[PDB]
Amino acid sequence: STGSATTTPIDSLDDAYITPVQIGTPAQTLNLDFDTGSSDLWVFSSETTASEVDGQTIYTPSKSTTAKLLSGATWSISYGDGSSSSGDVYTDTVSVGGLTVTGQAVESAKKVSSSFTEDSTIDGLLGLAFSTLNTVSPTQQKTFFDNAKASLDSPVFTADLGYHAPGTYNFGFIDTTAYTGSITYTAVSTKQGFWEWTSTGYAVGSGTFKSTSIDGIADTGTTLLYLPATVVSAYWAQVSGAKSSSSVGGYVFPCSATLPSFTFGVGSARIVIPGDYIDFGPISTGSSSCFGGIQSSAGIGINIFGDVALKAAFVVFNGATTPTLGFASK
Ligand SMILES: NC(=O)c1cc2ccccc2[nH]1
Repeated sequence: STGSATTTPIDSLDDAYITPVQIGTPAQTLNLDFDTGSSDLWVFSSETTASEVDGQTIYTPSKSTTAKLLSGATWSISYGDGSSSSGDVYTDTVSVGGLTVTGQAVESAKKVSSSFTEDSTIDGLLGLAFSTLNTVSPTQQKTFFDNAKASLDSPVFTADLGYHAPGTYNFGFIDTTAYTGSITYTAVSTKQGFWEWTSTGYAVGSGTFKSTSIDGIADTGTTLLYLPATVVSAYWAQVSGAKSSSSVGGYVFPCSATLPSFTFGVGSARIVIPGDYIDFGPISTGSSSCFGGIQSSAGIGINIFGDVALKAAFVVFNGATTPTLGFASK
């Protein structure tokens, strides 16, 4: 089997991407944030504290003839941005772009933190990291990809995120029309539960490439690119007037600037992020200070190849017995 679904930016900045997902019988369609940096599929629901729902579409398990309470199971997750959610668990039928999993753990939120409530466009998350990070207790649950894998034509999914435009998540096949050149594959460590790999270096604009190992994670659920402070300083030094602001929480730059590109290495191959992809707009409405899309990872403990980096590439998440990651230009 295969599946193919369009993913759409939630706003004009590409802060996140939503993909329609069918849950239950008859189908209830929710728009989920596919997150290769976590491993829980959770949704706003009829059980969510009413004051914490503000415009989201909810899953109502009592209206699904295939929903079953997973007795005794609870979940609770806290994300790197400080947001969180928790609740109980049902199993139900879940379909993405024509690909159907029966018996998928659907984690129903009883509580969500303010940032989820305040984002009316995201009805939940669909985790695509390794199932060892799933938070369901006392019996850990598998991701949608792990449950589908045996049925797929090939044990892979691909992320093709758009810049200010829709893109695609495919499951079970590699669309050879969706990228240019060849796909360069690179080793993955699953030891932390993430799609963790080592970039071979970077360049700023037309500058020379610096060969240096940068260990980080491919994370569709993080907006920006988070890299070591040395690398980030070298980038922003090429932008007149750019500075790190503790009050804002990162590097800012004059909105009048033209940003240089940023290149990262994948083996001997190179992925070029155009400068415009690094502009996240005014820090507050009407400001002439703009927020940068490349930020330091120094306070995080890990480097994160988020959407800023991933949307410059066609990315293969290869879930073979020995997982790997593939990157192609597009
Ligand atoms: N137990 C947790 O709060 C938790 C698990 C996890 C996995 C990926 C990303 C964030 C996460 N938070």
